[PDB]
Amino acid sequence: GPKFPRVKNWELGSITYDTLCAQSQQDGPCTPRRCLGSLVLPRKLQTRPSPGPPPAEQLLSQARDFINQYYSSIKRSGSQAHEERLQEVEAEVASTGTYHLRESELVFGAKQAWRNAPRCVGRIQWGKLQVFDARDCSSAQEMFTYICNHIKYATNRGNLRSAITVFPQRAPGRGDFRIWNSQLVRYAGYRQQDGSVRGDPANVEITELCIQHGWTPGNGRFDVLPLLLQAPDEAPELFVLPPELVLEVPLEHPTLEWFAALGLRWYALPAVSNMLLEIGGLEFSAAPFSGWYMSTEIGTRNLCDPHRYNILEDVAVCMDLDTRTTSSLWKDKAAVEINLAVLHSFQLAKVTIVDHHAATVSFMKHLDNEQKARGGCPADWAWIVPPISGSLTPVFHQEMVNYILSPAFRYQPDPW
Amino acid sequence: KFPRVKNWELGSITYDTLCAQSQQDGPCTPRRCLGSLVLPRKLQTRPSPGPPPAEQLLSQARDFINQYYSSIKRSGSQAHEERLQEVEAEVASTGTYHLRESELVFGAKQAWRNAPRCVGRIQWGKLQVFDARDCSSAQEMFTYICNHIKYATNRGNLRSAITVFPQRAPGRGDFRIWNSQLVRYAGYRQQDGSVRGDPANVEITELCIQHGWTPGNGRFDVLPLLLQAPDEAPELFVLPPELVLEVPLEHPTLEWFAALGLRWYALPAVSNMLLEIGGLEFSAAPFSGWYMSTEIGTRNLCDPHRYNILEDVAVCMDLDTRTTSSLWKDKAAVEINLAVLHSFQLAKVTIVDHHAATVSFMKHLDNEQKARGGCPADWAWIVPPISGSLTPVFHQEMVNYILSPAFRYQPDPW
Ligand code: HEM
Ligand code: HEM
Ligand SMILES: CN(C)C(=N)NCCC[C@H](N)C(=O)O
Ligand SMILES: CN(C)C(=N)NCCC[C@H](N)C(=O)O
Ligand SMILES: [Zn+2]
Repeated sequence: GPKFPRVKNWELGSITYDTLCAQSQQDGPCTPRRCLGSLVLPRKLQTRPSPGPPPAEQLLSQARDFINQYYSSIKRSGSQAHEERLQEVEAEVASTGTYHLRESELVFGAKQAWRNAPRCVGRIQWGKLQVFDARDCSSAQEMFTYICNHIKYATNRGNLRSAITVFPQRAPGRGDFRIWNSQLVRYAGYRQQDGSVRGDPANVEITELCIQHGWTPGNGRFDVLPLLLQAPDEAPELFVLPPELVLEVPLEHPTLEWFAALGLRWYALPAVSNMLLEIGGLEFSAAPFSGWYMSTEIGTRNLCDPHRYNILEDVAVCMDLDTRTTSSLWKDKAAVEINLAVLHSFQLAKVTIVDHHAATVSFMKHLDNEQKARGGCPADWAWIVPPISGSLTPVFHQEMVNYILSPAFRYQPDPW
Repeated sequence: KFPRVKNWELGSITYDTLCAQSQQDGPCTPRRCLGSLVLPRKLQTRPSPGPPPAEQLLSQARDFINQYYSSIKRSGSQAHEERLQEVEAEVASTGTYHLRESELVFGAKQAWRNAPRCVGRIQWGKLQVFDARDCSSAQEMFTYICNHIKYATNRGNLRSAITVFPQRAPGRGDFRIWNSQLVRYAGYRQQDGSVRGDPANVEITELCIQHGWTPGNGRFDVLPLLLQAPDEAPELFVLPPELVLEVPLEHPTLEWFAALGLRWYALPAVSNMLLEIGGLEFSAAPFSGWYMSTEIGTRNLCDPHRYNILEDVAVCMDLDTRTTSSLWKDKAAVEINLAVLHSFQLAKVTIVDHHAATVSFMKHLDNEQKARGGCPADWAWIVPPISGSLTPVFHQEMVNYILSPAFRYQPDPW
């Protein structure tokens, strides 16, 4: 039939064709010889640092393309405003080598970048995003206020609201605005004498960076790390977040009275801060965004992963399961109760969270919406399916096509 | 060129150089990845309008022969050079050639080894290859199939085996087993759009009745075989009940579980895939080993479009089916997978849980890293349907490609 990828849902037997991928202008890791689609960081979703400004011709084509998407989103394609804005963009690039976005253009691109994110299962909310323009920001101290305002608005005392704060874009012949941290709120990871790690092993390097930068450490599993904010050409400055600004949730179990005694907990606000936001060829090296958590990110990955908190065995012992044999499914049983504890704790603390069932069910609805809207939806299957109960969720049985659309959230090298 | 692969749990890194030997193409391109698709019309070995080009068959054959003589270390000897001569001579004159029993045995083991969607590949060298190329009727196929079943089953101590029927010929129809597996349960489409039995087997159950089978009305009725000899109508053959070992499901602690009447067969034997060795294609080559517990407890019994028992079990467990946040599905699922493992263990029938299986797969990836420089794996198929991150494969980046010999998908004969 049609010349586009055929996609099937094995649960419903329904078929769809992805015409949207034809719009992709950025290559992926795969080739007809082999699939590199399971790699987290292939050198195809990562934007290396441009020490030199992008070739004026390449920037122009990305700019022209973005503007067209903008005017198209407002239904004025081919209009005088459209042709004038295009003229104004190449004019800017002509004399300055770069250009700047209008306010409403930034809002559009940021929402599109999220909408374009293949690894996000929460894209059904893509239209509801608070874009805080912080392109005026000129100091590391100002970055702190902006971030503090972001956390305040986004947190909204448990009734979380999606938001992003965009700092000045990459300017040739000038340093980047970078947030050294991976997320705004992160737990410290202390490298012990015996080699082990107290806290979160994932955050070991940054913790050692904060220390080297004057931070006076603690010695707990759940210590919130300070921010390491960097303004153009200046070394990073350290800023400590006010405790009242960081909402956390103490984990307890609905029935297992002893779970509370484990002293486990997690922060309520997930805010990625190390990713690059690329819009029309313009790069925004510092542009933290946040929304809310899906229960499995905390209860399964953060808490149960071998290279993270690794609490599966401890909880199994407390549940008195045969941890000596795999066929007892002690890992499956503890993980279930751990995920249930996260849900219960967040629901009790009136903080926003969504479980993996509801989450994926809403993504399917997002998929139908997008099929009608753009004729497809770029999705990364491995990241869309939850880390537990995979086939129990509707997305498992949904084939998916993955490709890179712009605007987009890309990975970038560490500033150090 | 060579993909850098990484294990996020151990921080280890490896470079896959085995993918360079891939000659067959997948569905992916630089524009978009199609790796999550079960069967693109591409890889599929569909029928043809004549004899393959001799240039290609010859090169696919020479490569395979080179592979075989390399396996037995005689790479270069006279036996190698003469086997190549024999193949060149036969392809040139007949437009085809035939394999020796030893080579076929090597090929079948190398097909399994090359299977990207197989998690049990650590058992790859342990395979009983029954040569059935001297078969000329559906009736003979049946006898061969029963022999395979009785061997593989082995009173519960399952053994991996494969029966290879006559290859495909440019001048005639194919030898085919219409069923997707030798043992399957019937799916009868009831009046109200409903489905009694296994829904995934509705079409094949219908075909059996079209060809004169007297059906039942149980949720677990074993289907008869539809074996097809070249250019002939398929024939119906009912498997002897004593040959088909089935396991009644019960829970170690939940007494009411047994009362649900659930049960599952012991032998998982795929009969609809095509085995390709050195350019030759074997359209009927059923293979079997043993189940990984998730295949039955999660997929077969819990998939929405299968037996879909999730809710019923939850109700029996008296769980909160009102909200998704009570994780009732996850809870019911775990007990079902537990009942399966307990049942196959109680019945002295070979089974492997996903934790055990995936750990052995990690070991296998390692053996293969030193052996061939890599290992084709389909991450989506390797990672179990439940508790994915709880297993080591989840944290392992994988490279997927097509190596030959290979098990490929093929059209339905009807
Ligand atoms: C509103 C609720 C949202 C939910 C529940 C949600 C959920 C998720 C989940 C489960 C992941 C997987 C992360 C992992 O496994 O490590 C993810 C990834 C992602 N989300 Fe969303 N998301 C939401 C909001 C947002 C917002 C507001 C943005 C951007 C404006 C966004 C951008 C992304 C991106 C780019 C990724 C990919 C991260 C990566 O490549 O590592 N998400 N999201
Ligand atoms: C030793 C016991 C074995 C175990 C535990 C095992 C397990 C598995 C599992 C779990 C799958 C995925 C099935 C699915 O999701 O539907 C699979 C697929 C596969 N296995 Fe293995 N396997 C074993 C033996 C074999 C043998 C003996 C062969 C062939 C000689 C083989 C060839 C394959 C092939 C070709 C597939 C792909 C099937 C498809 O595409 O539908 N396996 N195996
Ligand atoms: C609102 N966003 C972006 C998210 N829900 N998740 C982003 C990654 C969070 C990470 N898995 C974590 O658990 O920290
Ligand atoms: C011995 N082989 C290859 C297997 N273990 N499985 C093949 C597929 C069986 C199917 N998932 C089923 O549930 O019947
Ligand atoms: Zn791919």
